[PDB]
Amino acid sequence: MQKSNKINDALNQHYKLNVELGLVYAHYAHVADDEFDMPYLGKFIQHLSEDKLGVHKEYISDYFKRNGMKLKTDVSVAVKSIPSDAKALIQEVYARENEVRDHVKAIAKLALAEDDYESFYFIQWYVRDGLKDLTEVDDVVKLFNSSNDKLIIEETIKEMVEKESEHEIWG
Amino acid sequence: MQKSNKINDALNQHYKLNVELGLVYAHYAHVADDEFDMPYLGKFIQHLSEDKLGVHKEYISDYFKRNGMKLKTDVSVAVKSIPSDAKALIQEVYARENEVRDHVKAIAKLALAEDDYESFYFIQWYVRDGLKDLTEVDDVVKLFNSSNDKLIIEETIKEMVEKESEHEIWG
Amino acid sequence: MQKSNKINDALNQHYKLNVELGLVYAHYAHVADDEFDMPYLGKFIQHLSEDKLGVHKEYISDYFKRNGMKLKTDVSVAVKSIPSDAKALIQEVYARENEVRDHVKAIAKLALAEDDYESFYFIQWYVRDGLKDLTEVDDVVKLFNSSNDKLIIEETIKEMVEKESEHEIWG
Amino acid sequence: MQKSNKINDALNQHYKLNVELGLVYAHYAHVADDEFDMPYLGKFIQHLSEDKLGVHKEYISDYFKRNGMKLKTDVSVAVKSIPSDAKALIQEVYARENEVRDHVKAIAKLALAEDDYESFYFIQWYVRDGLKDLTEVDDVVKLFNSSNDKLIIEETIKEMVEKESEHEIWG
Amino acid sequence: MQKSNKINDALNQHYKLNVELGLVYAHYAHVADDEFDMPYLGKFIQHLSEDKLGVHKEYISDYFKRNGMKLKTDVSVAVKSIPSDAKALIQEVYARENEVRDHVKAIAKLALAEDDYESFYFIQWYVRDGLKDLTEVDDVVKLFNSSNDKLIIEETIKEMVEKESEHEIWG
Amino acid sequence: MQKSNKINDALNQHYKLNVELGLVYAHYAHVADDEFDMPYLGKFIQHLSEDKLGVHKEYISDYFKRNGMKLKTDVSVAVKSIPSDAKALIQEVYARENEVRDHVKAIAKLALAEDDYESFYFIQWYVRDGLKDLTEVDDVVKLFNSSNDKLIIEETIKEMVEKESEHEIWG
Ligand SMILES: [Cl-]
Ligand SMILES: [Cl-]
Ligand SMILES: [Cl-]
Ligand SMILES: [Cl-]
Ligand SMILES: [Cl-]
Ligand SMILES: [Cl-]
Ligand SMILES: [Cl-]
Ligand SMILES: [Cl-]
Ligand SMILES: [Cl-]
Ligand SMILES: [Cl-]
Ligand SMILES: [Cl-]
Ligand SMILES: [Cl-]
Ligand SMILES: [Cl-]
Ligand SMILES: [Cl-]
Ligand SMILES: [Cl-]
Ligand SMILES: [Cl-]
Ligand SMILES: [Cl-]
Ligand SMILES: [Cl-]
Ligand SMILES: [Cl-]
Ligand SMILES: [Cl-]
Ligand SMILES: [Cl-]
Ligand SMILES: [Cl-]
Ligand SMILES: [Cl-]
Ligand SMILES: [Cl-]
Ligand SMILES: [Fe+3]
Ligand SMILES: [Fe+3]
Ligand SMILES: [Fe+3]
Ligand SMILES: [Fe+3]
Ligand SMILES: [Fe+3]
Ligand SMILES: [Fe+3]
Ligand SMILES: [Fe+3]
Ligand SMILES: [Fe+3]
Ligand SMILES: [Fe+3]
Ligand SMILES: [Fe+3]
Ligand SMILES: [Fe+3]
Ligand SMILES: [Fe+3]
Ligand SMILES: [Fe+3]
Ligand SMILES: [Fe+3]
Ligand SMILES: [Fe+3]
Ligand SMILES: [Fe+3]
Ligand SMILES: [Fe+3]
Ligand SMILES: [Fe+3]
Ligand SMILES: [Fe+3]
Ligand SMILES: [Fe+3]
Ligand SMILES: [Fe+3]
Ligand SMILES: [Fe+3]
Ligand SMILES: [Fe+3]
Ligand SMILES: [Fe+3]
Ligand SMILES: [Fe+3]
Ligand SMILES: [Fe+3]
Ligand SMILES: [Fe+3]
Ligand SMILES: [Fe+3]
Ligand SMILES: [Fe+3]
Ligand SMILES: [Fe+3]
Ligand SMILES: [Fe+3]
Ligand SMILES: [Fe+3]
Ligand SMILES: [Fe+3]
Ligand SMILES: [Fe+3]
Ligand SMILES: [Fe+3]
Ligand SMILES: [Fe+3]
Ligand SMILES: [Fe+3]
Ligand SMILES: [Fe+3]
Ligand SMILES: [Fe+3]
Ligand SMILES: [Fe+3]
Ligand SMILES: [Fe+3]
Ligand SMILES: [Fe+3]
Ligand SMILES: [Fe+3]
Ligand SMILES: [Fe+3]
Ligand SMILES: [Fe+3]
Ligand SMILES: [Fe+3]
Ligand SMILES: [Fe+3]
Ligand SMILES: [Fe+3]
Ligand SMILES: [Mg+2]
Ligand SMILES: [Mg+2]
Ligand SMILES: [Mg+2]
Ligand SMILES: [Mg+2]
Ligand SMILES: [Mg+2]
Ligand SMILES: [Mg+2]
Repeated sequence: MQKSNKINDALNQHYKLNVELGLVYAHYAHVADDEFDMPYLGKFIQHLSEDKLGVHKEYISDYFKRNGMKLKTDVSVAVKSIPSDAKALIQEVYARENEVRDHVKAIAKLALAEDDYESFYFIQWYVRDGLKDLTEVDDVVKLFNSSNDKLIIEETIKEMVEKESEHEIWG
Repeated sequence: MQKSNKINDALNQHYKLNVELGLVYAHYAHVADDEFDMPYLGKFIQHLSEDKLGVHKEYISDYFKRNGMKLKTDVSVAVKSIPSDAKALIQEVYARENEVRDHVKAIAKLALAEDDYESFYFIQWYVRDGLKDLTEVDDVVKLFNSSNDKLIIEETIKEMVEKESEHEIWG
Repeated sequence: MQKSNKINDALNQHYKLNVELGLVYAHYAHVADDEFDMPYLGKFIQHLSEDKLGVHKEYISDYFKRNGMKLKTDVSVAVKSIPSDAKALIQEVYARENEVRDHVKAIAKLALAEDDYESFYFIQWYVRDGLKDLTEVDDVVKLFNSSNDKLIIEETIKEMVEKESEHEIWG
Repeated sequence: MQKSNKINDALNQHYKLNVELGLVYAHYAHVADDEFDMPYLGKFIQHLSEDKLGVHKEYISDYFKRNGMKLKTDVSVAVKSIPSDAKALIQEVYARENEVRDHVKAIAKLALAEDDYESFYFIQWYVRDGLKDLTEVDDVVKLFNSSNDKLIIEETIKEMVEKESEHEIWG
Repeated sequence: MQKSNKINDALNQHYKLNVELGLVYAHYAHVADDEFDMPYLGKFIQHLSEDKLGVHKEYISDYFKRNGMKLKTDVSVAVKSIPSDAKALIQEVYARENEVRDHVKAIAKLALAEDDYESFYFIQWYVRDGLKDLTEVDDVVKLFNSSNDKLIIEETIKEMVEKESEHEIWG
Repeated sequence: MQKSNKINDALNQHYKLNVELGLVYAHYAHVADDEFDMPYLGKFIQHLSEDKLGVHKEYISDYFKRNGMKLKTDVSVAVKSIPSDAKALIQEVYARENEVRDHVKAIAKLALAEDDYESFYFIQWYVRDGLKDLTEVDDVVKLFNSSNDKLIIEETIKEMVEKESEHEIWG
């Protein structure tokens, strides 16, 4: 039952991605509120930031504890430009979440190629969450095409953030 | 992350199958009660009808919303003969549920061949449910071989329909 | 007390109409959400779909059980074009509900012509519901002429769908 | 939908392994308490014994009921030597749980090779549980390297056994 | 107060008998449900299986802890034929429980011959339980001579299994 | 009321320090559990990690929103060596917290030199917390000099982490 080095490498990279994404989202949350005057968009993006810096990274470190894989912490990220408006801000968040689905798909494929069924089981959470997170971000992108009034958009985001739930399949 | 057309095709076909099955089961439920004098068999088959026309089809339409796949509605079904008695009615329901397991297996195999891990995750619900639904139908088929008294069979179905649960694995 | 064949025919046709309408509405609900970015319009139309595929058809099958009429299941429906925008989507729903009132009126007239007072009683539910359903759809059509902001319309539909009631006359 | 004989064989073997493991663990639990004066270690190992002789074997027999596979009961186990001390006792439990992960991995691989997606679904429980059980045993092995005082180790095991929970992923 | 070797031998043999009986009953429970279509008979026999593999064996191991007797685990059992129908299945369970009473009687006689009054006290539980268990099995055997309808028998077993009790004498 | 650039610079640097510290502590928490077999030390260090990545950084971003200061995200941290044992791990945490007090003192001094009384008020939280956090870490360092038994130390940390409070002055 020796751990896969390739999976170890791919999951360390995914740990890194979730840390750096979380740090960028925290900046984007500040910017949505501070410069675009959209505090509820900020809260939406802040929750996603805390999601990436929270369970997304912690489940990997916990997995590594269980199977002998080695954790690496190697983090480099700088927010050097900002999208020009709130719509492009959330569209960028959408693009990054779409890349998450792509990275996660590669890990699922690699786990089967390695006959690492514990890792294929483990990554199912991330397969499900890749689509759930994208859907939630997509629900906010839509609003900027449905109204030209920032305060109307903000009121619709407020409900989304303040909604209490889980889809049977997508969580 | 472009959606698979083959999976899109297979899931549209499975949507269609669940609609048409649900419509046939609704007819069979009427017939069990009206012509075979087995109202609890009717209720059992009606619940299955509502299961197929409900979450079985709605989960597919919801999935399509999330990933860009296209929904098609193309439905053609006619109930042109009826099984001759209640035993053969439920045996036909059993045969159709067995085909469901077969169709679902093909989709699972196709998702792996396409490296579509979101679709392989999605279909696990249907893999589990294929066997759960078959088991529930099988539990009713058994009764017709265990007693020659319709009212005794009906009393045993009543309990089954009125039972409040979920197996850890099969749901 | 022999059952009317003409009423049997007209009610089988109305069963068919409610099945096929329900299937079209389920498609329209998907489209409202997925392509027009109006999830609450989708939920409104989904509820109507489940109404047609639910009590509207089940009351007919139950009636047939009581009086010897024969149920037929013969269903053919394909959604081959979509209205171009959300306003035209609900306007189409409105047009189909208006045809429902017309079909139901014919059955009421036929029941009196046949001196089938049980069927005239039975159809009163559908006479009342024809106008109630049209009124509910009409309440949504109005919104697209009252605002050019999709998110404002969506917020008004949300309240309608989330409202807890029954008019003394129209139910 | 004919059942796989190879999977049937592999799951009968896994049934056997869980029975025989459970019987050995019951002996080890007696020994931990009776000869090593570690009643809480005994209770920890007894719970694992009841886990193997309980759901681990019963889920297989239940699965076989659902799909036509044949159950075999063929059990041969004799506890002919005992590890020399409590540390080596739990280390042996650890080694056997590590072999469980290996046997379970083979079944997962075989289910995919057989395109037996119901069996691949079924075995996911055992894939998850292979790592959870190993982790729990590993948590006890650690204690013998962290203290040379048996009563201190016993107090830490007591808390573990008396703890009321489930990881989102590993259960 | 040196422990009796003969009693030690007889109680190790009785431990073995309860393990092997429990394993056979678990197979019989599967068969009652799976092949004879009698799930409540299966549950009845499963409870007996868990009774033998539970307190019946655990009380012996606990006794051995208290008095210096040595536990042996030496288990060999294979289910190589099945009774032909449900009636003969429970009749076989009855025959094995009757042998339990006989084995237990020998231990009681041996304890008095050895002036081992702690062991005579200990075995009183098994003397009482030998007759209680036989009575419970006998109550099920009776049903197959009282009705030729499997579903009627199943309904009577359901009540027995779902009954909440203890006789002042026989427990 | 123009914002101080020097304070803006010093608080951006302190934001960076709290991010990078939080990431290092998350690694140290993994290591305490995984390699040093001290899960409660791990939880202690994980809580500190979440403290630094949480309110410590978020209060700064919130302050910047209120006064026109500019947030910068520029993060570079790599965990390239690990302390050799648990005692040196917490001693390193202690050294880093001591540097926090030093950095915070510089900001307080700078705010007075700039007559930036809003920033002097703001930083009082960090002045208080610098000493509270150090005290909490110091309470754990002490344990490694008070016992040579890892499990005894772990039990004392457990209480600390599971304690429900606030000093009137130090919080
Ligand atoms: Cl840079
Ligand atoms: Cl903007
Ligand atoms: Cl994109
Ligand atoms: Cl690969
Ligand atoms: Cl036809
Ligand atoms: Cl019949
Ligand atoms: Cl079949
Ligand atoms: Cl394929
Ligand atoms: Cl067509
Ligand atoms: Cl539109
Ligand atoms: Cl019209
Ligand atoms: Cl007319
Ligand atoms: Cl041997
Ligand atoms: Cl020892
Ligand atoms: Cl090992
Ligand atoms: Cl294989
Ligand atoms: Cl043999
Ligand atoms: Cl039988
Ligand atoms: Cl006998
Ligand atoms: Cl004797
Ligand atoms: Cl470096
Ligand atoms: Cl250490
Ligand atoms: Cl220092
Ligand atoms: Cl200064
Ligand atoms: Fe604000
Ligand atoms: Fe969330
Ligand atoms: Fe723009
Ligand atoms: Fe997430
Ligand atoms: Fe509002
Ligand atoms: Fe409002
Ligand atoms: Fe509101
Ligand atoms: Fe509100
Ligand atoms: Fe009825
Ligand atoms: Fe159900
Ligand atoms: Fe027949
Ligand atoms: Fe189902
Ligand atoms: Fe009854
Ligand atoms: Fe009864
Ligand atoms: Fe009853
Ligand atoms: Fe009842
Ligand atoms: Fe939605
Ligand atoms: Fe309504
Ligand atoms: Fe238009
Ligand atoms: Fe209606
Ligand atoms: Fe409003
Ligand atoms: Fe509102
Ligand atoms: Fe409101
Ligand atoms: Fe409201
Ligand atoms: Fe004890
Ligand atoms: Fe457990
Ligand atoms: Fe040793
Ligand atoms: Fe387990
Ligand atoms: Fe202590
Ligand atoms: Fe204690
Ligand atoms: Fe305690
Ligand atoms: Fe306690
Ligand atoms: Fe069953
Ligand atoms: Fe009992
Ligand atoms: Fe016989
Ligand atoms: Fe007993
Ligand atoms: Fe009865
Ligand atoms: Fe009854
Ligand atoms: Fe009853
Ligand atoms: Fe009852
Ligand atoms: Fe742990
Ligand atoms: Fe704290
Ligand atoms: Fe040292
Ligand atoms: Fe702090
Ligand atoms: Fe304590
Ligand atoms: Fe203590
Ligand atoms: Fe305590
Ligand atoms: Fe305590
Ligand atoms: Mg392969
Ligand atoms: Mg491949
Ligand atoms: Mg007239
Ligand atoms: Mg293949
Ligand atoms: Mg004498
Ligand atoms: Mg001055």
